Amino acid sequence: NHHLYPDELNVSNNPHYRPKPVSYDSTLPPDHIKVYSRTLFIGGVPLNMKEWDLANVLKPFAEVQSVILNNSRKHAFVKVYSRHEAENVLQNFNKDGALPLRTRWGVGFGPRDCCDYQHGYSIIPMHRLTDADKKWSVSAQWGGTSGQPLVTGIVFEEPDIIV
RNA sequence: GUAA
Repeated sequence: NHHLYPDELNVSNNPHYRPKPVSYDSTLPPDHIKVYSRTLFIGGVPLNMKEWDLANVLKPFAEVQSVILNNSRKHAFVKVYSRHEAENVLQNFNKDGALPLRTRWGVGFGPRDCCDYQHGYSIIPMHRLTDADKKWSVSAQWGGTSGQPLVTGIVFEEPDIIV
C-alpha cells in the first residue's frame, strides 16, 4: 500500500531477498520479546523532495522497502529490508551534512513506549501485542520469525505488518 | 518535525 512494490515476496529470485535472523536472549524478562527496528525517521525533508528522491538518496546505503512522507511536517518514515541496512544508513549516510536530512530510529512495530529510540529496539511484553501483531511476527515476508513460534527471550527483526 |  505504502510499499514501493505491494505484493512482493521474500525469496531467492527477488533481489530484495534477506535472511531472517532469530536469536534468543536469556536476560529478557518472562513473556517478553525483543524486536530490532527496520524503520528510520528522516527529518528536515525539503518541500521539493518526494518519495522517490528519498529512496534514491538512500540507495547507496540501503534498499528501501517503503516511504511514508509528510511534506507539510517535513518528515518521513522509511522502512528498509534488513536491520543491517538500517544500521548502515545511520553510520554512513550524509556524514558530510550536505543534505539537510536528520536520520534517526523510528518504530514500525509494537507500542511506542517499549522502544529504545537510541539503540532502535523494543523490549515488548507479549500481552501488549494484539492478535494481528502475533500473526505478523511469525508469518511476515521481511523480518519476523519465519514460522518459529513466539516465546520468552526471542529476538527478531521488525516484521512487515498490513496497513 | 517520531506517524500510519
